[PDB]
Amino acid sequence: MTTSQKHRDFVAEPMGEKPVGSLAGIGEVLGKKLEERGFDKAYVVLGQFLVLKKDEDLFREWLKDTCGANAKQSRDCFGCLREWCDAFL
Amino acid sequence: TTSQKHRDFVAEPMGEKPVGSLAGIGEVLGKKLEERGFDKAYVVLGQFLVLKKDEDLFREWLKDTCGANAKQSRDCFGCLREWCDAFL
Repeated sequence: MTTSQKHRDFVAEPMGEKPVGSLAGIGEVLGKKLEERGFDKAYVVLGQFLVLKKDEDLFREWLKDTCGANAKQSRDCFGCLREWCDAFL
Repeated sequence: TTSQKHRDFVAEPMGEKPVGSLAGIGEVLGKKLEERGFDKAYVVLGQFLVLKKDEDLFREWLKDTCGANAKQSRDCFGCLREWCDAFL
């Protein structure tokens, strides 16, 4: 396993009301910027992932534009949502 | 109360179900949704979630997007709300 333990913890269970910082790749800096833009719970970011039809490029660009995520942070966030959806959606 | 279409939707993960599997989304509404990019139920779930599950704003969005009447939007909201309570 090459994912983080934080990715593994997120994809292991339904997300419920978990905050946005529970997503892999979303540290405190990115999480605050997301919260300032209304994306305060992980499920709101899932919503954007789903509205973008789970498209990696669109989602990772959206994350970049919205909170300034770098390539690794956006890859990690995407992969965490992608694997959560494969498990639970 | 609820339709069997609702109960069937809320009973299981939606996976790749088409948008027409959502309660209230019939053939006419589904066509309009697909034309606008909402071809699978999970894309409408996405909009529901981006709107923070807000009933008024989601039902208004659905009316504006595909022409859903009050009953159709009520049925579609309720099926997404109950699905989220079970699986999200």
